[PDB]
Amino acid sequence: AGLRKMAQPSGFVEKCVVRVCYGNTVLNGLWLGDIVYCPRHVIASNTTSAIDYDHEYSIMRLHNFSIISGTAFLGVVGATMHGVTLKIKVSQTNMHTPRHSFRTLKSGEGFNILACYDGCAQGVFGVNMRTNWTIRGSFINGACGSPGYNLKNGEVEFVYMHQIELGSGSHVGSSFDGVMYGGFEDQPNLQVESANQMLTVNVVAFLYAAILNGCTWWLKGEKLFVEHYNEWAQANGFTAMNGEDAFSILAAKTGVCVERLLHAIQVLNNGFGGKQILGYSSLNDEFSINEVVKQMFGVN
Repeated sequence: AGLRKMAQPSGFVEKCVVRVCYGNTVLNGLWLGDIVYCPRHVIASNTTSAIDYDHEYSIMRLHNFSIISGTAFLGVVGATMHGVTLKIKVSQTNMHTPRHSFRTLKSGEGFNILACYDGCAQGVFGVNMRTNWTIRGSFINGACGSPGYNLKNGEVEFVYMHQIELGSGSHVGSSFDGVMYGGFEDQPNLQVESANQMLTVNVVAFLYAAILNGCTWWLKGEKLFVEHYNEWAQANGFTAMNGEDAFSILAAKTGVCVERLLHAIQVLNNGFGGKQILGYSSLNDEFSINEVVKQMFGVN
């Protein structure tokens, strides 16, 4: 068919989403077994000055919690703090808990976001975790606690929980063990990300997706060896190519080796001149190899 941005279905995840309210503050939580995971900033009194969390945890009173799943109240019995999250123990067990694990995402791994507002899923979209540990999502007030996930091996991988928006518009979450991606803080001060780098690996995959489809006009026969691609990349806003081997796509539509795409990349970085490629007007780093092999070969 073609290449289109896509999410994996959200139904195994929607059932896990709850409204966590603490005094004035409202946000989302993720209820697995007898634990509701949520951002620890729910319990801060004033999100306007430096927040002392050890002190904030110390004056927490649990009766201020109200946690709702659908129409049902969950009875809080315990809560502990782990990095930038809160594990709230409740008496109810979520009987819709899917088979699942927790993984920490690496630079350039794709995932899904289920954007939630009053404890209810409102939208879902694929994003990549960027080189500077942020995503370009689309959230407004109350998105916090929204979960990122993957479906793989008949289980649900939890990887992202939404935490903050930076001055830039870029978004940052933490993993379910409480580590913020990129070491960012859950504080209301200005934090500035390292600059974004285009992921070479995905622009490659994308060119191959292009070759697998009918799109070749941009495809010359001149090569550009890896180490000279990297030299150029470290100075034009691209990741180093270091994974040459991850292609058997090199062999499917063979003729095309990795080093002709790394050249195509050089030339194309500076404009498509009104031509297009799979319907895009400039290099695109939003599809990983996995993502490309899934839509071309139904891989999965």
